[PDB]
Amino acid sequence: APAWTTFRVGLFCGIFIVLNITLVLAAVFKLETDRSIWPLIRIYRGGFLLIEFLFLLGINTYGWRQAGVNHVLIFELNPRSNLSHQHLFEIAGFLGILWCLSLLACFFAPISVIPTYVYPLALYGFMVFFLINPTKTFYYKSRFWLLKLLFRVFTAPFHKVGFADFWLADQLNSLSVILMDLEYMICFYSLELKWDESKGLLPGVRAIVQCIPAWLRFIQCLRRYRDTKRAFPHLVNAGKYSTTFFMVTFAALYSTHKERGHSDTMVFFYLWIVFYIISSCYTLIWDLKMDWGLFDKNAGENTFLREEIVYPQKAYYYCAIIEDVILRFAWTIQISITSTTLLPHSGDIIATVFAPLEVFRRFVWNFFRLENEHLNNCGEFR
Amino acid sequence: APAWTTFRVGLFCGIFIVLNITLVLAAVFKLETDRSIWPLIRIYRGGFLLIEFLFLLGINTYGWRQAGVNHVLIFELNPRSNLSHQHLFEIAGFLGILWCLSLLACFFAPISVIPTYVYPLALYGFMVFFLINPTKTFYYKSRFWLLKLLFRVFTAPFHKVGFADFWLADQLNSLSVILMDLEYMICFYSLELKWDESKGLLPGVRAIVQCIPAWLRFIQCLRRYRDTKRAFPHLVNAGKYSTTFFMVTFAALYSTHKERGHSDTMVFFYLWIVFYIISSCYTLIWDLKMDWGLFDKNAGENTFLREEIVYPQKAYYYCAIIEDVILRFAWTIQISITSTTLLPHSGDIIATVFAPLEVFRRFVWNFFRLENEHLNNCGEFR
Ligand SMILES: CCCCCCCCCCCCCCCCCC(=O)OC[C@H](COP(=O)([O-])OCC[N+](C)(C)C)OC(=O)CCCCCCCCCCCCCCCCC
Ligand SMILES: CCCCCCCCCCCCCCCCCC(=O)OC[C@H](COP(=O)([O-])OCC[N+](C)(C)C)OC(=O)CCCCCCCCCCCCCCCCC
Ligand SMILES: CCCCCCCCCCCCCCCCCC(=O)OC[C@H](COP(=O)([O-])OCC[N+](C)(C)C)OC(=O)CCCCCCCCCCCCCCCCC
Ligand SMILES: CCCCCCCCCCCCCCCCCC(=O)OC[C@H](COP(=O)([O-])OCC[N+](C)(C)C)OC(=O)CCCCCCCCCCCCCCCCC
Repeated sequence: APAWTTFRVGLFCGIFIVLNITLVLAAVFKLETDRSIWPLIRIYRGGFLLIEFLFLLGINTYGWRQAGVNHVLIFELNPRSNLSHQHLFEIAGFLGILWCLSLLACFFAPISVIPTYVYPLALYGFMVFFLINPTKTFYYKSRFWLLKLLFRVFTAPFHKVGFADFWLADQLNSLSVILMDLEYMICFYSLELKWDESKGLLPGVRAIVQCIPAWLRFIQCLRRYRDTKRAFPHLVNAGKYSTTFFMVTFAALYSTHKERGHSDTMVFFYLWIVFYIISSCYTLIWDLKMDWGLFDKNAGENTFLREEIVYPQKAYYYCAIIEDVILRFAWTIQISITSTTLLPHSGDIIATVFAPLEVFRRFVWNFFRLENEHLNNCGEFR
Repeated sequence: APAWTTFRVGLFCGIFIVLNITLVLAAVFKLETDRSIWPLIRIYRGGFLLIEFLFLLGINTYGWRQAGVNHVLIFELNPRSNLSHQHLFEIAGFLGILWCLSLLACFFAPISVIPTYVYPLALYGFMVFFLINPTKTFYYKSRFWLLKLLFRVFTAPFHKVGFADFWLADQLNSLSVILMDLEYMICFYSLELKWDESKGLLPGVRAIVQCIPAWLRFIQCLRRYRDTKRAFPHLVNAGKYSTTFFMVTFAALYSTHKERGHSDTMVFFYLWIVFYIISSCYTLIWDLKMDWGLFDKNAGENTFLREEIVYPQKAYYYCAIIEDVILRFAWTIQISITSTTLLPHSGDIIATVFAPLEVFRRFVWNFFRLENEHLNNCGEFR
């Protein structure tokens, strides 16, 4: 940990703190709130979730290093080349600085003659320009590794599945708001935002892309079964993600039929609720029994846990075992609403509230998934 | 050195940067015409000068440590404690955050219950408390050492003059603007206007208190003469400092006669010129021959600097040689402008601009004074 790295982490943290306080003060005072600020939130939500995700990844790396979780071999990373938690903190802080500057610029855009709607385009553009940059300048090894992993995950079950592929696929599974906001921005720029007015706020296509983080993980499990000849450990989760498929399909059908007004809509409404049950159990039980490795009968002196515990405090587990549940249902509803458009009111706000909560659920999922992989070696990755 | 100290350094630096830009923006887009403004600048100039002095002194300590200068032994400093440059940067950042918060509070007109003028009282108050806290915490050893040095300096004739005493008493010579603003604040809160009002409102002696940083240095080198009976290195230095008394006295007499109209006028002005010349040379040559030990003949391959060089780049020396020359006169300018009326138009602009320039010039002088002390035992401090 170089001293300049810690200085940069602290610098970006302080700048981000003061800029966020300035942002909330400007929103309270300088924001008119009479020009549909919701598209602004729906555009910046992807960046906010990404920055939160990177910061929580830094926390996860610190937790693994302190708790003895040898994630270096698990991720198949080079032992002499790793991105320590301070680097993730620095990247998150820098991206947060850019995000806050963009938001502040958008709030009082008359600061410059450039239109109010050109700030996010730069930010995400800069974001993309930070991800793809051939010059070996800013974490070139890390960005190139991430690009290889992104290509391997996103394409198809054409590559042998290692730990990094599955893990990033799951991270994208818990971060679908990024893809949904990408589609929303594309629709905004294609149908609205005439480009003539300086106001960037203004006075079934989503359903299929909603399943992309799940389609990339269902075919991955199918490929794993094909290459491993083990029906249970892969086909059960294949069905688990098929439950997400069915949930999204029935949400879309229910929304369309409610718009059509047919009585059969009510039937489909029931057809939604039941799936909202099974998914919220299928994604829950499979997560608590064989994903984390808890509720084991051979719990020994412990309760609801396993006999090999490496975290300093046992209560940390139990909160999660509750917290995950409290958030798991909170995830399953979200996946529906953004793909349903059922609620003209109180839908977008609740999705925006729940999205960082689901990112937090995925953050706490890593803490125990990597612990289980370190000890149990679950998943057959060696 | 500790990672958390570096993190705090970065955090405080970032908060100070963001709050400083916020202050600049507020000053541009606030402060309606009827605000006096200049009294606030006069009040907060002392605080800004102290913060800048601490920051530049951290820079100086880093420079000495990297250049091989054993400032630990020169300052008669114990090997224990001995705070590094990061600690000075942290103190400067924290004090700057407090200063920026106070200044922004006075700018932004907070809740109309607690009047604004209490904010400068608190800020400086805290700094006073930050020095006079009896509890063994918050750099207690360093603060106690500074308190003892302040007591020894302000009672200079009755104490043996060590290196630390002279060094601090000479820093006060460049920092006298803080004392000037403190006396101005005393007069303003005690006599000018009334404290029962709100906002900034509508838009001898002093010479004596101004000469105090030069009086405490003129009294030394007389004590050193009494102890050593060496007329050259001390009595000549004493005359160098007495040039300040002569120049300020002539400035005060000139201004008083111009205001009263005793027809002497230019009779003093000519005097006020020549001493303003003589002092501006008497000090200047000293800095280049007695302090830094430059222009040393028979140096060798070095062009008119010295035999032994400890700093990596010689050009810096030459830069300083110019800089001092163009800011040693400037120091004599402001030190006369603040002392009395002189030019009535603006005037405070020149003082407010030159005071940080004087602090910077003293910051430059520190490098080469301590280099000379390290190389050749100057002042017989041993
Ligand atoms: C005072 C208020 C309460 C505390 C602040 C709470 C902030 C929110 C939670 C932050 C968690 C901080 C824990 C980090 C992990 C442990 C670090 C540690 O051990 O410190 C020692 C480490 C040093 O590394 P070390 O642990 O190896 O210690 C050195 C060990 N030896 C001596 C063996 C070498 O210190 C740091 O690196 C400083 C921590 C910096 C991170 C602080 C927060 C950064 C914020 C990022 C920007 C915001 C982006 C947006 C965020 C969105 C989501 C919220
Ligand atoms: C089109 C959508 C594509 C996917 C969605 C966007 C990306 C989502 C996933 C981001 C992954 C972040 C890190 C995951 C892996 C962490 C593993 C780890 O600990 O290693 C640290 C990793 C890699 O470190 P490493 O140590 O593994 O690398 C060393 C490599 N070896 C050992 C081989 C030498 O660090 C990073 O990946 C950080 C750099 C990337 C930071 C993010 C840059 C921007 C990315 C694109 C943003 C998209 C903008 C648009 C979205 C919003 C629109 C509304
Ligand atoms: C790049 C342009 C910046 C312009 C902004 C204005 C600042 C001007 C340049 C500042 C230079 C400061 C660094 C020199 C000293 C440290 C050198 C070094 O190597 O240390 C690195 C140290 C860490 O290294 P270290 O000193 O532990 O030694 C090296 C250790 N290893 C080997 C592990 C690397 O980090 C710092 O201290 C970073 C500098 C922090 C302070 C930077 C200034 C910001 C503003 C200060 C707060 C406000 C003050 C108020 C006054 C305002 C001005 C009038
Ligand atoms: C009347 C007001 C006059 C003007 C204000 C006076 C300010 C004095 C500033 C001098 C500080 C620097 C001293 C030497 C530092 C360099 C030497 C070194 O390397 O050692 C580090 C030194 C000593 O550190 P140390 O770790 O070596 O500790 C000594 C070690 N033993 C005891 C073992 C020998 O550091 C300091 O002295 C720093 C102390 C903190 C800085 C002061 C902060 C508060 C100042 C408030 C002033 C009051 C307000 C003024 C009014 C404003 C207008 C109204």
